[PDB]
Amino acid sequence: KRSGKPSDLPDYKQVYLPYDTAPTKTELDRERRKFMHAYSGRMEHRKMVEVKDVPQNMYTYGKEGMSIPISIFKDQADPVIGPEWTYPGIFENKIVAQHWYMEELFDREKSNTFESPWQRQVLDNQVKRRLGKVAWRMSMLNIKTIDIFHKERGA
RNA sequence: UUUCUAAUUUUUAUAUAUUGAAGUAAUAUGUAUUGAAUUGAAUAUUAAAAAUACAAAUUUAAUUUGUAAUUAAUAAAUCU
Repeated sequence: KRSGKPSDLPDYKQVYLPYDTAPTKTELDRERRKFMHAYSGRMEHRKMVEVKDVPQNMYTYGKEGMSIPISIFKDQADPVIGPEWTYPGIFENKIVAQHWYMEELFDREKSNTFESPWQRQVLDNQVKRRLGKVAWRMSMLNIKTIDIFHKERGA
């Protein structure tokens, strides 16, 4: 949809650097050279793919002291980013937040070997959805008969 | 088929229902993203992201409303 999209896109205004030792040019494109790829899909169906619009320097990118242009209010500029351990659960989310195939999660539960104590919570919220996709799948059939893939598909 | 008689095979065989479950509630990533004149779970394709359960629909040019909310309903017990 067109509405609900930003028209003016402010640019990353670096507030203060996160380091005293300049990351010399030589290594910049030596580590960014590693980021132009990012995995996708988490199982045997692991798919290392490409990322368009790669930023140029990631020592400075987001780790600290850069601004993000979600400028909303009148007196609130592009907020600065505090260091990592200043945000709650970040290196804990790194374990939890990701595309989780249930194939990859139920072997972790039936072996009770969770990398994280919240993957027990990203599991329920994932099954509690798929049950809802059924309790809605059926509270509709109490109206009519809805038949999957019975209408034409494609062009 | 010698004749009188006796006899164990008979134009008599079992057939699918109880229940138009229709009240019980404002919302909140979210009108996701893309493709789209437009699309908000219900154009088209795309489908394993989430969290504080309800994306294979009806509906509308779009939405909101509004229908709907995974349940008691044991023919089996042969009938001779």
